Amino acid sequence: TRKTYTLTDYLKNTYRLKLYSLRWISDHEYLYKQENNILVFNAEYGNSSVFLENSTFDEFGHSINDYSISPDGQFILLEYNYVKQWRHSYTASYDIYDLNKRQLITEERIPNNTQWVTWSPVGHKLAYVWNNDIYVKIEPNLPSYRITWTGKEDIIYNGITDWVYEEEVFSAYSALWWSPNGTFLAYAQFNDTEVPLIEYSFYSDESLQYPKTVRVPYPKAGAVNPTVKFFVVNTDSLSSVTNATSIQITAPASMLIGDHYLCDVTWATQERISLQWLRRIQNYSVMDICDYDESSGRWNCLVARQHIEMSTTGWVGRFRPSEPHFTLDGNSFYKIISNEEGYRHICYFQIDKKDCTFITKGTWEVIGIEALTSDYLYYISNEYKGMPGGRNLYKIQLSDYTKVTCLSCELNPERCQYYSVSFSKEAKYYQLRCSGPGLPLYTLHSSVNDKGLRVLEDNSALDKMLQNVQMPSKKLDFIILNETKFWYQMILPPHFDKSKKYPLLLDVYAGPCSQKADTVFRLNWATYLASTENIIVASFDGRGSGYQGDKIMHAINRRLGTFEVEDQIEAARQFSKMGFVDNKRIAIWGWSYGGYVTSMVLGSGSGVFKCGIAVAPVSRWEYYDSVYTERYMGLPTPEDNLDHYRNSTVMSRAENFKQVEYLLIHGTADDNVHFQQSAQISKALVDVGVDFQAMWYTDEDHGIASSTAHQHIYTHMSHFIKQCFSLP
Amino acid sequence: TRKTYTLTDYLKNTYRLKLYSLRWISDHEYLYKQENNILVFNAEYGNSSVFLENSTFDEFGHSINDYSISPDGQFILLEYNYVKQWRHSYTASYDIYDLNKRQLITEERIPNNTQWVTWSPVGHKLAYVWNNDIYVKIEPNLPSYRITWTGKEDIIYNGITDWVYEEEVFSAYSALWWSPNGTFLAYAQFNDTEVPLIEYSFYSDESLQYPKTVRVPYPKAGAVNPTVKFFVVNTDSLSSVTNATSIQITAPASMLIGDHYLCDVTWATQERISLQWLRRIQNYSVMDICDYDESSGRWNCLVARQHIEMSTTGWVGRFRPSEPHFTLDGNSFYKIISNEEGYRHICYFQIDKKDCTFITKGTWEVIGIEALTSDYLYYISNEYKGMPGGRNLYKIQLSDYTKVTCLSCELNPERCQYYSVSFSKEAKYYQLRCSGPGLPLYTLHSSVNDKGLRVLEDNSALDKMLQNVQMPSKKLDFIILNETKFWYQMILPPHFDKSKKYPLLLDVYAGPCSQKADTVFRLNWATYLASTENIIVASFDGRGSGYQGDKIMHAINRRLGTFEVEDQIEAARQFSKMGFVDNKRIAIWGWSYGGYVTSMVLGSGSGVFKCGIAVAPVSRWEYYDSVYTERYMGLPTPEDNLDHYRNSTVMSRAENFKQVEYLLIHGTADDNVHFQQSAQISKALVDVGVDFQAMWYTDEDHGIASSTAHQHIYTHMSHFIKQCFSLP
Ligand SMILES: *[C@@H]1O[C@H](CO)[C@@H](O[C@@H]2O[C@H](CO)[C@@H](O)[C@H](O)[C@H]2NC(C)=O)[C@H](O)[C@H]1NC(C)=O
Ligand SMILES: *[C@@H]1O[C@H](CO)[C@@H](O[C@@H]2O[C@H](CO)[C@@H](O)[C@H](O)[C@H]2NC(C)=O)[C@H](O)[C@H]1NC(C)=O
Ligand SMILES: *[C@@H]1O[C@H](CO)[C@@H](O[C@@H]2O[C@H](CO)[C@@H](O)[C@H](O)[C@H]2NC(C)=O)[C@H](O)[C@H]1NC(C)=O
Ligand SMILES: *[C@@H]1O[C@H](CO)[C@@H](O[C@@H]2O[C@H](CO)[C@@H](O)[C@H](O)[C@H]2NC(C)=O)[C@H](O)[C@H]1NC(C)=O
Ligand SMILES: *[C@@H]1O[C@H](CO)[C@@H](O[C@@H]2O[C@H](CO)[C@@H](O)[C@H](O)[C@H]2NC(C)=O)[C@H](O)[C@H]1NC(C)=O
Ligand SMILES: *[C@@H]1O[C@H](CO)[C@@H](O[C@@H]2O[C@H](CO)[C@@H](O)[C@H](O)[C@H]2NC(C)=O)[C@H](O)[C@H]1NC(C)=O
Ligand SMILES: *[C@@H]1O[C@H](CO)[C@@H](O[C@@H]2O[C@H](CO)[C@@H](O)[C@H](O)[C@H]2NC(C)=O)[C@H](O)[C@H]1NC(C)=O
Ligand SMILES: *[C@@H]1O[C@H](CO)[C@@H](O[C@@H]2O[C@H](CO)[C@@H](O)[C@H](O)[C@H]2NC(C)=O)[C@H](O)[C@H]1NC(C)=O
Ligand SMILES: *[C@@H]1O[C@H](CO)[C@@H](O[C@@H]2O[C@H](CO)[C@@H](O)[C@H](O)[C@H]2NC(C)=O)[C@H](O)[C@H]1NC(C)=O
Ligand SMILES: *[C@H](N)[C@@H]1C[C@@H]2C[C@@H]2N1C(=O)[C@@H](N)[C@@]12C[C@@H]3C[C@@](O)(C[C@@](O)(C3)C1)C2
Ligand SMILES: *[C@H](N)[C@@H]1C[C@@H]2C[C@@H]2N1C(=O)[C@@H](N)[C@@]12C[C@@H]3C[C@@](O)(C[C@@](O)(C3)C1)C2
Ligand SMILES: *[C@@H]1O[C@H](CO)[C@@H](O)[C@H](O)[C@H]1NC(C)=O
Ligand SMILES: *[C@@H]1O[C@H](CO)[C@@H](O)[C@H](O)[C@H]1NC(C)=O
Ligand SMILES: *[C@@H]1O[C@H](CO)[C@@H](O)[C@H](O)[C@H]1NC(C)=O
Repeated sequence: TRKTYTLTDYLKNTYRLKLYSLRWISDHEYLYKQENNILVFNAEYGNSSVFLENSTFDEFGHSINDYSISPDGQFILLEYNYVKQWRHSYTASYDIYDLNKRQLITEERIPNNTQWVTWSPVGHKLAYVWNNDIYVKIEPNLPSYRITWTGKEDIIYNGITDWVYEEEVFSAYSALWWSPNGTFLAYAQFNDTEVPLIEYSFYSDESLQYPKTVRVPYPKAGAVNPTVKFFVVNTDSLSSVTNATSIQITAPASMLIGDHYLCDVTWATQERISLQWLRRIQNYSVMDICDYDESSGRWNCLVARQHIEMSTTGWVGRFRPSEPHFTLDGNSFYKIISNEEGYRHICYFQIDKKDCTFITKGTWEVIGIEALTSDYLYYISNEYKGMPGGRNLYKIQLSDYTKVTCLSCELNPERCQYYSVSFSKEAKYYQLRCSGPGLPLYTLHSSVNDKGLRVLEDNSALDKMLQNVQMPSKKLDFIILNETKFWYQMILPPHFDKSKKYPLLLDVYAGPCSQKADTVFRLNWATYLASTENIIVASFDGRGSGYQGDKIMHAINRRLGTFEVEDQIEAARQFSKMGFVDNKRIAIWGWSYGGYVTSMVLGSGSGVFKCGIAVAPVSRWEYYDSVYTERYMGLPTPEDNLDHYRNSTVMSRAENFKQVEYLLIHGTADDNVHFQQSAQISKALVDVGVDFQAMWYTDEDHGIASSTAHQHIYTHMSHFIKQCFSLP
Repeated sequence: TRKTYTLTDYLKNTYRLKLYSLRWISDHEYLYKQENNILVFNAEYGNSSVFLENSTFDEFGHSINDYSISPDGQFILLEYNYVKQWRHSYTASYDIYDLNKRQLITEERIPNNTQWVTWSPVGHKLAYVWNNDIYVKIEPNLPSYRITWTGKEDIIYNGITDWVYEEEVFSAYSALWWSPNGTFLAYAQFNDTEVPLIEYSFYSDESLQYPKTVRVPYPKAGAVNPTVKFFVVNTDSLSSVTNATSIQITAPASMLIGDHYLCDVTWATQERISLQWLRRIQNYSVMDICDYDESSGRWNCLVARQHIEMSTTGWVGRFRPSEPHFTLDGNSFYKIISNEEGYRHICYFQIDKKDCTFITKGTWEVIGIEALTSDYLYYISNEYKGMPGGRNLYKIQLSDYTKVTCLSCELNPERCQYYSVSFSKEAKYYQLRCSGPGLPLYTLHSSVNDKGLRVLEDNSALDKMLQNVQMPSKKLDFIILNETKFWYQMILPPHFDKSKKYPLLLDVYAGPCSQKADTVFRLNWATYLASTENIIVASFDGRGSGYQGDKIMHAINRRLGTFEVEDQIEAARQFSKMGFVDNKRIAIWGWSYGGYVTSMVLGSGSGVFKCGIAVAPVSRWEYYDSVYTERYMGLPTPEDNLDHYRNSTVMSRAENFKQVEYLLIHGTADDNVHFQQSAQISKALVDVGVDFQAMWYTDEDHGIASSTAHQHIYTHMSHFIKQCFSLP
């Protein structure tokens, strides 16, 4: 008999997806790690040599976390003693190894506890951040030049982000931007002097007698934000002057009038940089285009080259204003912007004309611009078959916009409906990554005629293993509400029979611009629930969801905790109408925004749901950070949106939890959604005499992702769902 | 058929015990609050007058928390704006009402946020502590004299205790001691400069955007302790123009050689004070007897008058060295000390003689000396019927030790086996307070011929109510281990039938010198479990337990988490073989030390217990405070007892929790047993893959005693026990 996909299968990673992670080092070659050996592959023919033997660093004395090779191929940066900070940030030690002379460098080493390091884009200059200040090495073995002196722990950040810029603005820790040939180093400086601190206990190993208090500058909604400045230094002057001058580029007057953010930095040429700025009220953004002036040594941004983007129905961009892609000469650029119908499409700008030309259109959206050549622009969209949850690679002829070719749509239509892409240095080659609905498939292509050169990884090994398992199926479809299609997916038990009635778990996220119905193949907890426990696991993308235009996405503007919550309840009613759901056994669960929505649904008094699980939920918008929260909610003041901030809390719905079984879970060291949020939910439930189940996870963060904690939480949740559904 | 005692009855206080709380104001009269009116009673005849009408302060404008009348009856201190701190400490505002004028005092008022206030023992002087400094008022409407100028929040404490002296040494916030006629004010000063802080989050009301971090100087085991100094000031020679001179009494040389504590302060005469000092290794203590020298102005403690008290088998005293009771002339004293066999009895000392004479003896213990006259010493003991869990009042004739009279034993032997007492100022009269096994009974007596004057409160109203309820019964008996009897009690369901098999819950505390098997009448959770759920609730006093001599009490010296744990298991094993216990349904629960023992038992692998609940448990002795932990454990150093500190943790037993159902509960704002302790238990269980149930209580402290939290925790625990025992 074929076994099912069990909880242990999921928790012990018995059935692993194979990857093919490569790193392009040129237009024709990439690096790849095969059994600890770093190999160089030739793209055209597929042959390889050993770049770095696995035995090279056997006597190093430290486990190597990662490597980074200089762009000129002369040096390799070895990263070790990795200590994670937030989602992207960490500290590490670094050694540099000379490849041409086969030697480690012991002279003038990068310090321990270095926060960030990057090679220049050409050659082998290094910039790094240490104790919140920027340093530059022209040569790996020579003394560093200090660039900034103002760095101060938790206060002034030079060339790295503070908590909120890392998580909500840049999705990155770095704040250093080398010019294309490495002459200039641009950087941001953040000042968190008056930003309040979130404080929480960290217990550590049992040996630690007194708990540590972690203290992090973190602006909650409406609080004092960090301020920002932007600078550019000429690194070629460093060896000639004792102290090189950092030249400030100031934000536009339209930004300086109040609170604002720096939201994009993009080099256009050797001597031209674009900066995007965003008002704290995030429906107005300004792009400056700034040129170096040789005679004055200053950077000037002509107003004739300033571009404004605003939104009358919501915020700017999906999560921020989109990034520009400059043509080689730097005199024009392409950018995804919302069109007059509210659909995100590629627009083409000359740097000194304010009106752009849309080069794509239709009732679907461009997801990202991936590459730009003299002849073609390459982009990912969900055009194909009008499925907003699919992703394909297209190219558009720059001399004739009517000529658009899909490069991935027909490669394997049944197996592959969701693609991402990685182009070589000048887009001569590309790797396609298919992630579903079948098993992941990695292929390599040449851009001249888009020929498929070879299959890199086809997951044949996993395919063989899964033959002996009763795997669930997946249905992706839509329901029509008020003349609008809303997409859903169901993970269906093996041998699914529509004449029978199944328990159902609604797996919710539902944050603005999110998508939970797609064509991606996943091996996760839902796979187990469907395969082993015969539970249907459903998800629904309602109002506020992404990739379907602004009419849908902006529906929850200034009104979080309303329509997107109502639409999950309605989805459950619609699934019941399909005839194969046991209406006595409907449950709901989610994590973060999904935890908030789960809790709001459970507190609604709808009577639809028997039970639910909230993991690390938001409970009150005033407890979450300014950049994310205010994007959708504006400010929590009587003059703006305080009334809605106050009636969209989980705590106000406490009395209605009397009608449901609730399990509330939170990691105690969650720096993102603070434990505070669940502590206030539990207190409110206690105050009204509602019984519920709880679990804290000591020292876990938002991911609850340590190997043991991951296994424990899914085990605890599994018992709860099974009890709720009367399943042995 | 009649109702049972329900969970709601317990939680809503449906059946209330009546009290009779009086305060003696002389040898002949006492005060008593009846219907908010304060009445004065004549002891001899029982007639009364209204002292203060309940309407006097109708226009006061504040809710009055408490009152304190001056010893001369001329003033009343009114306490309001009460804000709780720790177990005993709080701050408050104070007004003073002048009874001669019938007016509130409007000048030179006691400051807001006052930490402690006390009248002199005679007359109407006041001493108070505000912002950690001591002040004295000679008359209530006159300006205060500032005694100390060194007070500093969290650092220097004058006349009040720090966290650990409050909880573990004096069981009080005050560290001020007036001489008998009010001439001198003695005080301690605590210095916490190098004591590390426990830090934990406090979430407050939902309106608070950022959690607050609470920081308390708290020495965990082996950490830097507070240091102490002792001073005496003459309040009769205070000046408006000169700062007050405090005279220091330094600790003896035998104490100064290392870390030590001040553990007792007792005035002997108007010009003689006794102090007891205790080494940090608490098996050695010294009493100094210090006389005022009217010509030098010093306090001199003659070496010839020092008294050493040491223990070879354990620590000194039950929880600290006992208080002396000085004779009229202050030249001799009576004190409870452990005799040669290890039983605590009254010893009679001359102040300048090394050897004392035991005036009581036997294999039972004196609980406390309650009053001393020239003729008689009055004491409470468990002599009667050799029952260590009973308490009676005795007097011994000081001129003839063969003449011992039990004053309470025969008053009402079926109803009353556990007494406490309150004597009038010079012991002309005493109130007896019986607390079981029947309903509490309060009576008044005269000392001259031990006449029973009147019944003050007999709880006949509650008796009438309980006749309509199926109440449980209580069995008190013993089992014999190694020729030693160990006492247990069982709360037995109504209509108990020994041919039937009942589930059993073992209610455990089992801390050193504790007693859980006694003759006290209680209305509590156990009452409900037995009455309504038909569960037997048993408790057992094994090794380490109190009031039965040092052989038993000192058995766990340097070895907490050994014999007292093993003895609970052995007890339950014996119970499980009794023909009326279902061996498949035995549970265990406890709070604090009881949570520790519950957890240690559940991690023992004994297999005896199906499930258990630990509330606010200790998990590792290095996490608890120095004064308590080291008394039993010594220091956590390789040279002392580190190995046993490391072997006695809950965390080390995590693997054994695989075969039990465990529920772990802790208040997040517990300043006593820190949330840290349970956070470490949960992390250990997660690390070995053990599933368990958890509940945190936001902003609750060690008591989990807010109205709503109290109701919630017992509701949660009730569901858990009922599910464990398969009860509907
Ligand atoms: C990073 O830290 C390591 C380990 O502390 C440093 O290596 C040595 O550490 C030992 C003590 O363990 C000391 O004797 C020296 O300070 C170090 N000696 C040498 C030869 O390195 C190391 O120095 C640190 N790295 C940098 C770049 O400062
Ligand atoms: C970062 O911002 C702070 C202001 O929030 C600046 O620090 C000072 O702030 C104090 C009080 O907030 C003022 O008295 C000063 O005028 C500010 N300036 C200085 C020089 O102390 C601070 O200067 C900023 N730091 C940097 C590096 O820009
Ligand atoms: C990197 O780019 C910079 C900026 O364009 C180049 O430096 C300039 O070169 C031009 C012409 O070669 C000179 O007129 C200027 O004096 C230079 N300006 C500055 C600020 O340096 C530089 O040539 C490039 N570097 C390399 C290695 O090609
Ligand atoms: C950006 O959003 C703000 C806040 O909604 C808009 O502010 C206007 O001013 C106040 C509220 O701040 C109201 O009296 C107006 O009705 C708001 N206008 C609206 C809601 O349309 C501001 O108009 C927005 N900017 C853009 C370009 O749409
Ligand atoms: C209890 O009763 C006695 C009277 O028997 C009270 O003593 C009397 O007090 C009143 C006024 O205070 C005087 O007029 C009498 O002269 C007193 N008589 C005696 C014999 O002393 C006593 O005050 C009462 N006590 C209380 C508390 O009400
Ligand atoms: C205790 O605090 C109260 C309130 O702050 C003080 O109240 C006084 O009366 C009003 C408000 O009730 C204030 O405007 C005055 O400043 C206060 N002063 C006086 C002289 O009454 C009160 O005084 C404080 N008590 C003490 C003893 O400091
Ligand atoms: C309270 O205790 C501290 C010691 O913990 C005393 O302060 C000094 O402590 C430092 C080390 O922390 C030593 O260098 C000094 O010798 C100590 N005292 C002096 C006077 O130098 C502090 O003085 C004490 N305060 C009081 C009021 O007793
Ligand atoms: C309270 O006790 C004190 C201390 O014994 C008494 O004051 C002493 O007694 C006499 C007063 O006549 C003097 O010789 C001493 O100088 C006093 N000592 C001090 C330290 O002041 C006082 O008399 C007692 N009070 C009463 C009312 O008897
Ligand atoms: C009080 O207890 C301490 C420690 O338990 C005893 O100290 C002795 O001396 C040193 C210092 O710790 C140790 O090496 C010895 O082993 C201790 N002797 C023992 C445990 O017998 C001290 O003896 C005890 N005091 C009394 C009166 O028994
Ligand atoms: C939960 N995911 C958390 C609470 C609310 C929704 C916001 N949360 C975040 O962590 C945000 N920092 C991000 C920001 C973007 C968009 C997200 O939907 C997903 C994310 O990875 C990137 C994290 C919410
Ligand atoms: C729990 N009860 C806690 C942990 C360990 C046993 C000690 N605990 C205390 O709170 C102590 N501070 C006290 C000290 C004495 C004796 C006790 O048994 C009871 C108490 O009220 C007085 C508190 C333990
Ligand atoms: C691949 O093969 C070509 C010859 O066919 C050779 O020139 C090249 O060096 C090889 N590349 C690698 C990375 O082995
Ligand atoms: C370098 O110059 C900057 C800007 O004037 C100044 O703040 C800093 O102190 C200087 N550093 C040194 C070492 O002179
Ligand atoms: C009393 O002592 C304090 C603190 O040293 C000082 O500020 C004050 O002036 C002193 N008063 C007199 C009268 O000396």
